[PDB]
Amino acid sequence: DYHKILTAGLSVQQGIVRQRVIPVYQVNNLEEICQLIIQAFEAGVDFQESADSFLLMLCLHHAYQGDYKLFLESGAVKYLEGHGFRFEVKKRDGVKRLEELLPGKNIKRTLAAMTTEANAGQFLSFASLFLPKLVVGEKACLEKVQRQIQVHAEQGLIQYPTAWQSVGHMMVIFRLMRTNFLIKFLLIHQGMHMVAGHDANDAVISNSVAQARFSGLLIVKTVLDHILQKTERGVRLHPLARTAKVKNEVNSFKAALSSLAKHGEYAPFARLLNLSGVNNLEHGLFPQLSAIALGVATAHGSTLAGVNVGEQYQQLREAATEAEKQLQQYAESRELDHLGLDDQEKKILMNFHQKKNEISFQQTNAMVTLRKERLAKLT
Amino acid sequence: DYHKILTAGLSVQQGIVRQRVIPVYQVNNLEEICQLIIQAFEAGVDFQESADSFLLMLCLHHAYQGDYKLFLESGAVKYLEGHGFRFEVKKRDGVKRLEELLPGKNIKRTLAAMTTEANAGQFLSFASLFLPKLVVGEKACLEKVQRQIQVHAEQGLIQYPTAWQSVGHMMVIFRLMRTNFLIKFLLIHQGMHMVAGHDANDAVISNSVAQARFSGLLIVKTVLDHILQKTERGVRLHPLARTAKVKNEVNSFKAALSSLAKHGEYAPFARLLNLSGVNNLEHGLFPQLSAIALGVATAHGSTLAGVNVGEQYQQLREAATEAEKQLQQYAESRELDHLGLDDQEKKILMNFHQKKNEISFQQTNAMVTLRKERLAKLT
RNA sequence: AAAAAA
RNA sequence: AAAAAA
RNA sequence: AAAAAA
Repeated sequence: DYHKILTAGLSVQQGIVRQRVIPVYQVNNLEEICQLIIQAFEAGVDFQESADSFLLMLCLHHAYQGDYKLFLESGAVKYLEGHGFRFEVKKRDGVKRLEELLPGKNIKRTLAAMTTEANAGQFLSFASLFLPKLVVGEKACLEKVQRQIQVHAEQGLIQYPTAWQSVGHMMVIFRLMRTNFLIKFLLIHQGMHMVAGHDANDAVISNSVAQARFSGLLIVKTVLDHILQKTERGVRLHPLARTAKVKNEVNSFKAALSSLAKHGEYAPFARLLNLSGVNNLEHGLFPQLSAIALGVATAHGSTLAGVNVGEQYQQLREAATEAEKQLQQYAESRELDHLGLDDQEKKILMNFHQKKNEISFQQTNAMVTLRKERLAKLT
Repeated sequence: DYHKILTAGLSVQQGIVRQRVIPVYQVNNLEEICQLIIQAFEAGVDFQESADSFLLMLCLHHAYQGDYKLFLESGAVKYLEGHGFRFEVKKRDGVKRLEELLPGKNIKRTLAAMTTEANAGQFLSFASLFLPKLVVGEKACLEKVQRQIQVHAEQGLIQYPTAWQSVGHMMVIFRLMRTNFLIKFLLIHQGMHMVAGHDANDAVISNSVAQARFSGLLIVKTVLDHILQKTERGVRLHPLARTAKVKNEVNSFKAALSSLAKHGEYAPFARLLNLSGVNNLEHGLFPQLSAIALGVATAHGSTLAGVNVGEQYQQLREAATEAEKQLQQYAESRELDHLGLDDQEKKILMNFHQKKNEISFQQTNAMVTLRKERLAKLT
């Protein structure tokens, strides 16, 4: 077989090619340490390589109330150990300053050159607000965070310190979330696994994690929801994508999904967690499938019209959207003649469909207009 | 299978990813402690993380009269332990002040800086009045509480202290109910499990819990009562939702229900208890199904017309409501011709249906008018 | 999350 | 060796 | 990477 070469570098056996040792500090005054960590973050301290330990202590305190034995027996740890993480407990008790935990001289002087209004749960749940759209850029991410804060306030669920709502603070949090794997992983793991018993902060994390599913992986939804159509007999390929020119992108896409599947329950977060195989799902690798799948999906989702694509894709996208709207009006019209609708009943449904389509069309246009206005504002 | 990725993060094995240790204080003067707790709540004291212990003592006193052995063998405890709760008994007897139970310096000073008219049963039953509409916002919740108090007074069932009817007090209670899982859980558990022997306070809790079923989960009633129609042969899909455009939302909805089902008897309270999987039932995930299911349901329930939806949904909702009213008039008219109604009997039923529909139409309009007036008042 | 429920 | 790929 | 989601 001569085509196997094309997939040779896509699928490898799991093993460990890296080692990452994280100090786990075991102190009696865990709450005091957590308060110092929050203050250091409010002050804009970059803990660099030591950040994993400080973020871990906030997580350990929040999730296990200092129970280090359970923390290190958790599913999160067992998962991480299989990827080269090593957790070592260091009993550096009696600590009054974070500079006494640090093994990086720049961190030590930043901390040397130093009461807050928050606990670890609030710090972590605030950080989790950045998971949806984390991978869409800092502008989009910050707007999403602001929108969620306003909702949580309206819910009466949680109120964050006003200092944290400043841009300068949110950018510190954004950078920690973009560069620190462990904090993203732990927030996702807890949000996706707690069953009952959530505190206000856990409700926030759980909701934020749910909103991050497939964030940055729209191609996995537009292709699987509209191009590859699963039915009782198998998977049908949508007519606008049955062209030989794009069928190869469809099969290449299936190969990419086959590699993402190795991550199980974390696969929906592959773009946030930079999981292996996510690079096989880039839009540039599937230029016809990307424009077509989004274009047909846009004919159904009136809000999907707000999604931007590059210039290469915009014209094909519109061609696919218009073709899908026409294909569906035909399909809706013929489906009624296979139903036991007599005449009078059928006519009611016809008027419903016409109204439904007009309402959607108007909604779609409104979103297109906003997309253009947003680009004009960025320009 | 390539569509399995879409559900990968929705269903996980139950296990414990958190530990929450709750001190259970064992004192001889349990009634005196309960009175101190009520006074602290009347004073607006925020017990933060210790709130679980104080709320637990009020519950333990009310439900078991101080029998700690039975309390800790209860179904409520066995359930909670499976989610990481740990209950430890601390024999801190001889206590005169709550500051002597507390392990949080802000709580200690608030209590340091300090006779009431109520018992634990009243405190707990008052708090339970906030369960219906707890998740609809503080305005709606407070109005519901006021309406229930007036009813209970008319019933001659229970009279609450006038101080508790102030807004400032009700907001303390609202915040405890919004953020403390354990109190919501315990009120629901008792309300849903007592069979006979209810005191005035238990009658109030039981009624308040019954009214909280599916509070915040209207989508689970409008879809299951009107879109997915169970009959002897299986489940039929309502004509206004047989469009391919929404059939995917219907199947996605079934997947969400499949995850809520893991909670058994507590599933109807998933929005109040923030139970895992409830985030798969959000209206934004099912925009056509949400507007249509509510719209058709509104054609049957004249009071359902008072429910607000966002602007995205309002036009589709009305289109579905009008289509359903027309579909039903046709259905009612034809059904009579399949019944042994001769002529004279059939005509009586026809006039009945016409009157019934006119009465409902007028009632629906009245509710629509109120919905608009309420929005105008909020504006 | 948004309506009714002695 | 020659192009595209958040 | 780009939209919506109490």
